[PDB]
Amino acid sequence: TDPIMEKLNSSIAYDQRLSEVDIQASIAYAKALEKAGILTKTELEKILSGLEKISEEWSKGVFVVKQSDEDIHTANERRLKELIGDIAGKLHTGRSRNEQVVTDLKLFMKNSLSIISTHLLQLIKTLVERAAIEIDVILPGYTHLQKAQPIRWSQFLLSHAVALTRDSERLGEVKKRINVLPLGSGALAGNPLDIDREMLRSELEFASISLNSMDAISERDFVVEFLSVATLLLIHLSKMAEDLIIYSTSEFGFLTLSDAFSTGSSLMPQKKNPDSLELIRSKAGRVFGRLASILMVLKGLPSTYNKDLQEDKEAVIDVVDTLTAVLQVATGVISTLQISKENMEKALTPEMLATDLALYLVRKGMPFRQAHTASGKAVHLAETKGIAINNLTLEDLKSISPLFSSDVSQVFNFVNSVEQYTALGGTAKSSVTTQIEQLRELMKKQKEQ
Amino acid sequence: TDPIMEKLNSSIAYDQRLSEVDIQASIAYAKALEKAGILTKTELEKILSGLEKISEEWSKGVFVVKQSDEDIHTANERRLKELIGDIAGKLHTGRSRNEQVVTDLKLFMKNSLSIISTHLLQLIKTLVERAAIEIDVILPGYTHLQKAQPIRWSQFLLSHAVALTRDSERLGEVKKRINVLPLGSGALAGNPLDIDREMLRSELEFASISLNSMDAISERDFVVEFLSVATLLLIHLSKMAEDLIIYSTSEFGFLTLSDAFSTGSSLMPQKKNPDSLELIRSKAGRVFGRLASILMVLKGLPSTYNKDLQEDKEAVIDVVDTLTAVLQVATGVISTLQISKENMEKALTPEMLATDLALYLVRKGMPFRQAHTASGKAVHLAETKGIAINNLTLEDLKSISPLFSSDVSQVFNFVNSVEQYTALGGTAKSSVTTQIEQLRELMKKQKE
Amino acid sequence: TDPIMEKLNSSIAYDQRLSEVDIQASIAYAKALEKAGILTKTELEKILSGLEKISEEWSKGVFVVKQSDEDIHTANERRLKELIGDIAGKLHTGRSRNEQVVTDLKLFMKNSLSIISTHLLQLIKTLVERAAIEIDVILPGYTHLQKAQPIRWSQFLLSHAVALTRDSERLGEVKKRINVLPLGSGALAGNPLDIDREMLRSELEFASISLNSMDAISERDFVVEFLSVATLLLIHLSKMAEDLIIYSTSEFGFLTLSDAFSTGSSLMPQKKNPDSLELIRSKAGRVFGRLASILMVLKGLPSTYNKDLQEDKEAVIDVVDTLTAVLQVATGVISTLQISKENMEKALTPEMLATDLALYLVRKGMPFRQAHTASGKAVHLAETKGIAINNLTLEDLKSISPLFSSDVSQVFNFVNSVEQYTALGGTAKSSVTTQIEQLRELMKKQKEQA
Amino acid sequence: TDPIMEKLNSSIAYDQRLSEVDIQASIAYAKALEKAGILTKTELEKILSGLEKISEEWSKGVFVVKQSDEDIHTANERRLKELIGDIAGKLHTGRSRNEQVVTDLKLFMKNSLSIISTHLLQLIKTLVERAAIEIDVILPGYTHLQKAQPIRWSQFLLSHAVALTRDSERLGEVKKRINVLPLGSGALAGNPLDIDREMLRSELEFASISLNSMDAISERDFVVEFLSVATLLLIHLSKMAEDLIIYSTSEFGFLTLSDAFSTGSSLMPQKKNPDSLELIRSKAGRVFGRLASILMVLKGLPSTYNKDLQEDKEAVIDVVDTLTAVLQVATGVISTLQISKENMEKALTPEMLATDLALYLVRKGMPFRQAHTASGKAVHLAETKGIAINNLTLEDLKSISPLFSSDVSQVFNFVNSVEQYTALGGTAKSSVTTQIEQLRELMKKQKEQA
Repeated sequence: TDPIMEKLNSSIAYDQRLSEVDIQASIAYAKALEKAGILTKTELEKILSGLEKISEEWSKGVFVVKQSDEDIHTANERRLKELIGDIAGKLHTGRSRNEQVVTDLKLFMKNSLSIISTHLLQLIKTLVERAAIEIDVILPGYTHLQKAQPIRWSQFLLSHAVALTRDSERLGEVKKRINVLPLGSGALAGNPLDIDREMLRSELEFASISLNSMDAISERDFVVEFLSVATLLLIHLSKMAEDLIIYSTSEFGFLTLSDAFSTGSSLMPQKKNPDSLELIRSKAGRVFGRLASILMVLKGLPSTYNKDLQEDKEAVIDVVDTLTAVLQVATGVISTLQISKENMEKALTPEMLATDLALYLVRKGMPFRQAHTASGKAVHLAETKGIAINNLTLEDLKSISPLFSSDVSQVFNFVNSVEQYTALGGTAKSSVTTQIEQLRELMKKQKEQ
Repeated sequence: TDPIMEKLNSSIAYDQRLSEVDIQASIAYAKALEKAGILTKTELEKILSGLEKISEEWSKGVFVVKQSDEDIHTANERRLKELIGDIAGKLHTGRSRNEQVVTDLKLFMKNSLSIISTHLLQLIKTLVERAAIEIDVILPGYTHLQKAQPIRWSQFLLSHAVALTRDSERLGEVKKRINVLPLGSGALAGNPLDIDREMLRSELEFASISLNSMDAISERDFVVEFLSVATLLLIHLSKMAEDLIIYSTSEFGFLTLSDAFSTGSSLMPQKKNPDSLELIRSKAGRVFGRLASILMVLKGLPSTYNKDLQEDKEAVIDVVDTLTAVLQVATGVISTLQISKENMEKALTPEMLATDLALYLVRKGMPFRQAHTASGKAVHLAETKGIAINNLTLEDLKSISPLFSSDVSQVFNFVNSVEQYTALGGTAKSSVTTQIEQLRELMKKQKE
Repeated sequence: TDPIMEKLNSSIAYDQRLSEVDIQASIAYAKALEKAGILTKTELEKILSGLEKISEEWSKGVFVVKQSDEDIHTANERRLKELIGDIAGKLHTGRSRNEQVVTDLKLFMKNSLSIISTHLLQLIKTLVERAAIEIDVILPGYTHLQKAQPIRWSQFLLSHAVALTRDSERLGEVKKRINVLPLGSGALAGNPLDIDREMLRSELEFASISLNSMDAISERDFVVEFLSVATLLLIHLSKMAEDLIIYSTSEFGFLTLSDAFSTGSSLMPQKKNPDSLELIRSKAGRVFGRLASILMVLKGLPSTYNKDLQEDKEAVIDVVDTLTAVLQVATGVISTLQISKENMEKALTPEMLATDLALYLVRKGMPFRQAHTASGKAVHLAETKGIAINNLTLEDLKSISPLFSSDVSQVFNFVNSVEQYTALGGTAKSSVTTQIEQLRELMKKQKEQA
Repeated sequence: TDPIMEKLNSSIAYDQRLSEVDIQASIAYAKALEKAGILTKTELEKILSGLEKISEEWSKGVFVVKQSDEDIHTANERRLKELIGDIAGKLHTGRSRNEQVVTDLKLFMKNSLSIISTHLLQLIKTLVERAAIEIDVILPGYTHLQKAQPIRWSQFLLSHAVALTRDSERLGEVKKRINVLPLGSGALAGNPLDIDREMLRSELEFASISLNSMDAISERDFVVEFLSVATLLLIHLSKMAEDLIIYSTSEFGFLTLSDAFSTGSSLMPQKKNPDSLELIRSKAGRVFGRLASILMVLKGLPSTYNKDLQEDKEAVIDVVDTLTAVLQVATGVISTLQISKENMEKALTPEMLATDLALYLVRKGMPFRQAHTASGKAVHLAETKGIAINNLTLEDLKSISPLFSSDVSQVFNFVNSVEQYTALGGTAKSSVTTQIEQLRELMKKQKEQA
């Protein structure tokens, strides 16, 4: 075998991450082998101690990888032999590297998803709490990055929490299909020794066992969807990244990141660069990249097993480490950023109540198109008089429409503006509180696993 | 008001597919506007009566679009106004285009999804049913596209059916997040007229209402999911298309497609090209593209609404039609293709039973490594004698290991070979049957 | 054939766009069939008269399509027969639809790329000229979207002209490989009747001819790189859009779009939505998708021809009309946007000059590290006295380092600040003026590359 | 300061690959720094002495790292400070880490592209040379993965060589845009000390210098272009891998890969698994992933520098190494693979010559349709008499058309079949020879300018 080939085929570098799960998978298989009558009670005991010792070497970071080790599987097989003798060879009876690969990677994914869940929920929890505490703060709502209408700083935070919560539900859905045992599938036709797959299921703690050996070996649906969900979740973070970065400029001045999540120079001690947020926005590309790569690897592949499939491991490991890092950095930013209630308050302008003034007429029976026009004049009449809209005269307004009354003054209040949105999901205070309740009930259920 | 700029906004060319759903949403909103007092019982009467005729117009293909109509929403907005007068204007009270866009698309998707589902369950049923009938057939199981071990053709068909079964599951899931009402979100802060969203929910038949107005106007998670599940579905089909394409070459000769799904020529009557399978294989790329575009569109956009979001429509609509066509074509190919039991069988060689020769010794007590060596020495010994290992003499095998008894003959039998895989999920007959039962029960939980 | 399968093959809707180039290809081939002996001069004349007739029917827009037409190559094949009958059949002698497809597509791309370049050079021109006019405007330069060292507005404008100019170079390069004649490759083994390929080349005006029939028929490199370069170009525009969109926010107040390329309402008539720029940003995704699809279509496909290759047509045309419209709208926006020198100036602040203050000590000999510390103490003490750095005293300054002189008073001036960058590529006026000459030249050469 | 945050910056793990080039970028800025006046001739010698030492510690594996060094630059600076003292600091005068990263990346790409280019040409030479030697082998060419008509093995090999040739040309175009110096751009406004950029260019050996500092700092075109080109190249390989994998099946039995590039078991000695081709085909996705990723990263970014740009380094290094191995593995696969002339020949059938039998009539003046129809009858007749068309009798064929003459017996010969395609690009032997010479010529050109 050519050197440049075996190097390109090598995977020991990164798949060492599967060392622990590889062992657990062999332990279970050994146990079931004993039940099948392939191993004796004695041999099994020799294989477990051996395997467990190998487990310790890795955990202690003392395992010795050698030149020959093509992958983590061979590595672990070599060690067991060195440690217990040719007896270790009986372990591979009926087994196939083909099924180890998917078994280990799924085991690794289950464990990984457990951690990603934790951090993902902590991020959501962090956004919801902040929304609860700052429920009074109001600032501009944007469209086309232009000021549209007032909204509660909380409605903004909750819109992100809501999106991230759908991400938590999707992750949960992926987890169920990853939680299905492929071991006992052989090279492609099944285990040839009537292995007790049910027993294998509960040793590894999988929810159920794979239905078809050919599919179980050649499918990488779990990788694709984990990657797809990972990507959409990063898309949500990239969106939030964009928001905070813009809000964190000096032009906007709505908030300032904490020292731990920013960079700056002594020459401009007040300037803070949102490195953390930019780092996170970029990971969306990194993750999408991995998703696209695997979608391309699977397309057109004949059945059953093909070497092309080996590309999954690295992609899955990178994305796992990417999410873990990114979620935690996100939690921190949101937790420690400093808002300027004063600046957000100043961003609220009279111009932004032209919409509200139109609605005021609508409530008094005036038709949509006419009220709109009416407010249109008030806004124009204000330009002429060279004054802000809230300082026009009741006498001025009345020249526009008889329907304006002393009670029109309330329109020019921002709290009144937001409180207009009581309908479920709106930005009114009750609606913000309703959302914080809904999201907490949601997280209690999603975590009840 | 710039000529080319206008060209880019025009969507009316493709979004007329939302004509009926747009009308239904306006109908639901009007009703709620009456309940809020924005419209009088009378006004409502006249608004629906109009909306209804706009619907009937579209359904009957009679609706007539004008050069000024820049998109389906504007078209119905203009048609209603010229059918009932200035009164039409009150219909837009407190309502935002930002919310019509998502409401209509979610309705369109919900509907298309039922249709997709029916076509998908049909494909699955065709594979399962065929696996049931051709269960006795046996052919090579491949790895690296080299003959690995003997498998049942049914196991091959069910592996694909199982994969599509997961596709059906994901679809249902996407469906639940799509079946949520976004109406009453305003342009971003919500409905300013305390609209009854529960009423709108019931009228339109959604399962629940969107939780946050900002999130509801700006997210296209529902699109990305649909495109992702769709791409994976197509990936599965691109895999099946490849197997059948290779299996239908004259070299392999396992099957032949019907004339309905193949092309040929008069100079070579027996030659059949599987372009139905080729079209299908290529659509995996098409669908993948739409997925990549929307992702790219969403990345980095700030809250809340941004013109960029308008790209979703065309992508969703294409993928929906592509899926509907591809599935039906898939089903036909599967049920009318003709397999050659003879050729699939002549393809099984004794060289594939060397693995079985070793298991034989393993079942007789020998540990794996030595069994593999023994089987290997027998394989080698045969090359030496220039014959097939199934033609070795018992004396020849005992020459390699006393463990070999006269019964070893039972090894060189392809039925006995596949019948070793009884463990759940294997290719053994009992196990294939079990898969068929399990799949029938899933198809049933799927319909529900 | 199955009904749904027929819908899957129907490409007539979008491929009519190749009607003209298809007819040009037939004419070429036809004439080459005469020279080959397969046709008589008489026959050629009767076929050309028919083809020419069809051409007009498309150009006049009066061609009637039948529900029988699955694709453009069929519509013409039939229509020619309706016109001249049986003699039309000889035109397809030795020809393969597999070669009609790429030939027609390469012709359409050539014609198209010629249109696209026109618009691209025009966009680049716009930026460059406007750059010269507004060469005096100065505003903040950003990194991390936070203010760094001030720069000239023109420098900004030119950064986009330069990137766009590389896009133009890449298109020129794609144009070359596209401009290779595939006609005469047959189904996959080449033309069997020894047709004069070079003659077809001349007639069709291709630079050269394809080297391998199998490669010619099965490759789609020309589609891939075309979508590739377009995608990069859109990336550049998506970046420029992000810039202008943000610069157009009332929060920044640096510029405003004309009404022709914006949106707004009567309630807030003083506000403008950057619709144009947002559409364009979104189109980067659209184009990228088309790129992704063809890449997936082609991966792992076997030699030589497969129906899969049919997915190229639509993608190409879509990307062509997107580029064509996006560039035009992009030129309009840049052309009509109104800036605010008043605000771009204000955004310029004293804190942005601490760097210059430190450089100042470098010019006077002090090493970088020590000078960095020096400037540090300076902006720090300016804080203590609660005053802007520019107002410290020569003594306050002298207390930090004896090296401070009274000339440091020039340090607190923006124009001087930008004028520090005289090295090629920098924002200094002469460096900017130089770039404007270079761009004009590059555009000259590219313009004269067609 | 946050720990997780710091693991996301630690690029040392992979950017060490810029160690040597980073040092060269500095050795060049120092020398330029001296000319500017910032350094003394004695200082320069001192600084260069350090760098020139640091360069060795890496090129010998001794450069000890530190869990304080986030990136390769910080690592290289640290070791310079330790080697020469506070004088090192001056090396950073006016220099911005923003320009160091682009400078280092392009230099690393210029070097890598040159190595890659060598392997690419080796692959191409391996296919063109083998095509010459095995130019007589004839096998069926496929469309829709079905048999269409005889072709020369060499016509197949050359088609892949031709596609790879265009990759070679694209890579060459990309190298010219990467060979442009961005050093001297500062943080975004340019170098503030009038550094001599021409001196830098010459020292580092670039062809020209960047035109605009803002662009030079923020553009990642060179990463995108390289990724695009590398993806098309891999697609080409994914297609070659598919053909060879399929041709290596026992079903086709056309060729066999060597053990060095295959896998198998003692249980089935003859079975050989094309792992080499499979690994290669899969990389098409991996490399494409990198391209998708960077395109998303740049899309929508505002000017100028943004931390996001930091995702370029790893993608580039990964594709460089992926391209390097894949190309060598391919060359080894083609060169050491064994073909089966016998089986390639047994695959050629008479049914495949009906087409030729039709062209036989055409060349004698019969119109296509009539000739095609006529060939159809010969085929049906053969079914009738239950024999192959080469067995039909002259009297038999006459009964179909009086145009058939005894010389028609020469239609039924496979060498004769391929020989019909003499038109430039076709599968005839003279064409295959012209192609080989044309390719040998191209490689020459593309090799000289590399």
